[PDB]
Amino acid sequence: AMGEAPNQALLRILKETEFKKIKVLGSGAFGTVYKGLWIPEGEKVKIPVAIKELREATSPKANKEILDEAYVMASVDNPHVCRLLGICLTSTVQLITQLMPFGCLLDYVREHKDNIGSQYLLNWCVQIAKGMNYLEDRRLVHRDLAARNVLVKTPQHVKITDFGLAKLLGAEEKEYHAEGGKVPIKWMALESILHRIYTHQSDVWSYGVTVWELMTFGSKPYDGIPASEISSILEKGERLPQPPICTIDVYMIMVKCWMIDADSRPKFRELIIEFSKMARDPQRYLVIQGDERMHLPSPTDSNFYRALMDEEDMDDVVDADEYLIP
Ligand SMILES: C[C@@H](Nc1ncnc2ccc(-c3cnc(Cl)c(NS(C)(=O)=O)c3)cc12)c1ccccc1
Ligand SMILES: [Cl-]
Repeated sequence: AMGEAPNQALLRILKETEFKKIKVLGSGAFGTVYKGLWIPEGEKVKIPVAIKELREATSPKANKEILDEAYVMASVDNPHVCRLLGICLTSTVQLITQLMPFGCLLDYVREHKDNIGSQYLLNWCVQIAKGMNYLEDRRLVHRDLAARNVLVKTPQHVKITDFGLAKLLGAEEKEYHAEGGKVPIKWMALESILHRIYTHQSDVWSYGVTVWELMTFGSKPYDGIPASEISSILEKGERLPQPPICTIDVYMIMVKCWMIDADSRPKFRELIIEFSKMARDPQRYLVIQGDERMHLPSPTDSNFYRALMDEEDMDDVVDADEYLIP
């Protein structure tokens, strides 16, 4: 190739009849997300899936956007990023992915804030940095990293999702340059707000905000502040406050993610190293009341699988990460 390398990802087209036990997880204006089982024909496996569709097929912009999302999700393969299993070409286009049964990490940290210890928080920071370093290696800028877009496979294992705003940087390209559209201002780097510049280092800013969401057990960044004021606040040099549990070691890493010079911010590879060091002595880096005694569900637990799956299905249930095709 003269430009970037050829994208040889396989897009699997999935028959509607391979999907069973469809139940709504959530809805909005644009569309609906369901849980279900995918039973590829004659394989003897049942795969828990999330299924996303648009409500209607009457917005060229929306149809193009969901197929752009499918293109990005089909093109990724890393343990800390969610991959597309395939698409179903019903009246609506439907995107199919591995079910993450504990939901998004934002709601998880809110719902379980009294049972989340320092080891879980630092390990999640490592895992998100690994996922984002992989996306950087693939020249993807995510543009919507937030705790709402990190999903929980198990309490021990999280993955980045929601590639609806993601963009591929060309071979020698350094910055994406957008125009218009809905934007999550409270996670954006200042250069993204001012000048629509997006880079891996603008995702590092959003990672800093994501870590702040986790460390405050899912607090809203800049709560009560209107979106239109955020650029002015940031230009004055204001930033999100130090979370109560954070040592200066942890908070300084967040503050470095929010520096004006994007190239002075940490790289994702460095964030992996620093959070990994801290995860080896987590109580030196986060101060949580009662931390020593805390525990969360593990795949070893009796009703771990039974909580999700019906017992009628469980003999042939396979997690999609173990369902591998050539
Ligand atoms: C975007 C992404 N979403 C998922 N991918 C995988 N597993 C999911 C599992 C659950 C959920 C989930 C969805 N809505 C709500 Cl309201 C909740 N509730 S909670 C627990 O409070 O967060 C969980 C989403 C999932 C996807 C990409 C492509 C296709 C299909 C879904
Ligand atoms: Cl919220």
